[PDB]
Amino acid sequence: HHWGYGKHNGPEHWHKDFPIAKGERQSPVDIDTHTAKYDPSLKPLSVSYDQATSLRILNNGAAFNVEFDDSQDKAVLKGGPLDGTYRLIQFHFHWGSLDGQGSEHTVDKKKYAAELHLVHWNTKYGDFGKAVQQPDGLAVLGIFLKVGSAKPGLQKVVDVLDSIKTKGKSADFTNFDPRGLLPESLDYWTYPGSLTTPPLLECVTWIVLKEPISVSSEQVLKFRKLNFNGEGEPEELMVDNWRPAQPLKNRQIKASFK
Ligand SMILES: [Hg+2]
Ligand SMILES: [Zn+2]
Repeated sequence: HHWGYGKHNGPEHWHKDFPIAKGERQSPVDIDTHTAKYDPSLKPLSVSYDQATSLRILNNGAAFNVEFDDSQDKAVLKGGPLDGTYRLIQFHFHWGSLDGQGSEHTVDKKKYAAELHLVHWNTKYGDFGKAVQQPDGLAVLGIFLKVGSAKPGLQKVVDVLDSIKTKGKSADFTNFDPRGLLPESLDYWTYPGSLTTPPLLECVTWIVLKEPISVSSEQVLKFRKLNFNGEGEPEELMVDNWRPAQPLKNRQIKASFK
């Protein structure tokens, strides 16, 4: 009886196995744009993904992850509210059963159809495992998805989902360029938070982009065909794999723009 997104093992139940769920810096949160503080000292984000090397795509029962080779500084994030270099290890999405919900973070209570999370770890800690033991060990770049025009750069991902329909399945996924998933502007909001799935560790510096990317109804529909279940068990569609907004507590959201 492990964690999930169902009525008996959903987000409201996570605190029993992961007490940190009721912690001081949990994510996601609602971004109140009028209370966010413009910080002139925040430097522009530096995204260097030209040398990225994707390796595999897999269904882990909660979402699907596209993993990258992080043995060298091939795809890194620098600048912004960050000190040092952060290496990209994987990206995944959270989505809903309908176009009106799916994102984890909200903007003035508005929910988007999905949210993309590019996960990076601080290279000064040597590896991901060590990074998750530090308060500044991870940096997650969050991008909202709205339904409208199709995103060409996302198609290669949607076309392989059929091969990893059930939990545990994985497939080679090389030469995928994540630059095709980025919006025009890099304006962002940032705040200290946590991973949005167990273990819910509080080691994340969140960088949420203000500009969402558009994807087509057909593309998001393919996400909804995945299964939470594995093997040959009762089919349970992988939808609404998002966590509700958490208390901001003693935290301030900063904006790179005004
Ligand atoms: Hg941590
Ligand atoms: Zn996530």
